[PDB]
Amino acid sequence: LPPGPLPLPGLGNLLHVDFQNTPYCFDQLRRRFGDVFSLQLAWTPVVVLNGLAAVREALVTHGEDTADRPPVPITQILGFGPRSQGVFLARYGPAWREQRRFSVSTLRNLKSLEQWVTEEAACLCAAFANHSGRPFRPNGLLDKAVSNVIASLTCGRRFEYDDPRFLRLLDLAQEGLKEESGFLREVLNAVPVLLHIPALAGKVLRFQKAFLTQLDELLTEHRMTWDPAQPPRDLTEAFLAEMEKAKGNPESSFNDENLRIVVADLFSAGMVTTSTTLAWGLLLMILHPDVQRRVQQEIDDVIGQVRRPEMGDQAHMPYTTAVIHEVQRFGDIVPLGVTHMTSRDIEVQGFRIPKGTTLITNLSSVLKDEAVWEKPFRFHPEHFLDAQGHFVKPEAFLPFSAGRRACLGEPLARMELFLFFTSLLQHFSFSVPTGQPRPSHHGVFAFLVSPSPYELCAVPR
Ligand code: HEM
Ligand SMILES: CSc1ccc2c(c1)N(CC[C@H]1CCCCN1C)c1ccccc1S2
Ligand code: NA
Repeated sequence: LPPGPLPLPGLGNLLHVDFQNTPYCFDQLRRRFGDVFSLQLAWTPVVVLNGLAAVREALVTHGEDTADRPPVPITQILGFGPRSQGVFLARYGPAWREQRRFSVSTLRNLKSLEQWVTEEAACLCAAFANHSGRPFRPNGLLDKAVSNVIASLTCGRRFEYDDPRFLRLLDLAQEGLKEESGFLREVLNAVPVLLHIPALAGKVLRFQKAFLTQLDELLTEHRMTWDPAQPPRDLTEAFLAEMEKAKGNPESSFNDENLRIVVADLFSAGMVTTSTTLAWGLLLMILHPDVQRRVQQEIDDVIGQVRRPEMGDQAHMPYTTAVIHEVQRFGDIVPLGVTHMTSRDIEVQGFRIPKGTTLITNLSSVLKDEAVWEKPFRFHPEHFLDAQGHFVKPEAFLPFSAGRRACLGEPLARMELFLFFTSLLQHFSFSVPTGQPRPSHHGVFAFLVSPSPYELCAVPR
């Protein structure tokens, strides 16, 4: 029932959409066909969901029937199997629930973690300071800091900012991540041209393949040293202990094939999502020093200029919390979220969506819904503050989406964000370089929006 552009025969309408700037075209279609609209990519049926109401209805109200994930043809090059699907793209079932339940459970046992982020935050602060006067791109440093946190939890160790193996991981990660979006990936899935045609099959997802084999290196290295008599200190070990405990049946999702994919899912996700947000954070603090100052004093009032920040401070810091949430909302890191699929027929905003329809939850249309925020497209921290200035998180705040598939990294993310953000502003003040012009608000698109290239200088307080 949703209204869609007519699909030209053969390729469908995958021409009509620009996959190197997707969020734009989905907005340009939302203005003719309205809030809910549907497009055909070749055989595949799709129904883009825009605005809070339409999203919440599918993911929460009809959540039990939209938790599944649509199949990806091009995954074959990675070598995915029903046996090993990881978490991120695994189909709604026991294999997914096992790894999902294992993931969040294992992170919790691994206060202790709280201290570890601040430790890493130091090494970051230092790296920052070591360029006191000169302008520099903080994107790369943040990437390293955040990556060491998720590395600890999963690989048991942290890496030096100079380590070649480490920097190669980071690079492949960001490049692999771009691969997720584009023209070639979408059209490959649709038609069997990918198969038995090495020329394209090789080029697409290439970096991710290079990324995984650099992970397998780290894993086999890590596996070789795993001593069973020692309780797990990292997820890899914890997983290995499960592979031992569950050697009984080959049906279990705990296997060598899954280990690399699961660890990849968590390791990669922690690496870029938080780090990009922190890049947006610093940016919005140099283009809005007025907001930067207010936070900076609040820090001094509660935390102080001398002791490292602790999660227990967030409670007593309404502005810093509202800014961060605003940074995420405005940042709009993951515009179209992650593709969903209907397990059965459902109804959204009147229209009726048939089973097997790929769903695209446009979180941007929610994070910036006109009927919710007072100043949607402007950086307005007061979107999370009431009359007496107490923090309040609105429903429409869904940077982590919602439903059974909602981000299982939110707790970690929340922890990482607040601790890194405050630790930075506490010991530093960030301004645009004197000579340099105003850096753009707008963000480049590579599946996830990132702050357009910019520089800043960091000076102690
Ligand atoms: C600012 C930080 C982050 C943002 C904005 C974010 C956002 C998202 C979004 C939009 C989804 C899709 C939800 C859906 O399918 O409806 C998702 C899923 C997921 N995220 Fe994140 N995430 C962040 C951090 C993390 C971290 C730190 C981890 C792991 C350490 C992580 C791991 C995952 C996993 C495994 C899934 C898939 C879960 C499933 O499919 O059941 N994320 N996240
Ligand atoms: C919120 S959607 C999101 C957010 C951050 C990342 C990614 C997706 N992925 C996908 C995970 C991928 C990892 C390999 C095994 C199969 N799985 C699905 C990614 C892909 C490639 C490089 C970096 C990353 S980090
Ligand atoms: Na993929």
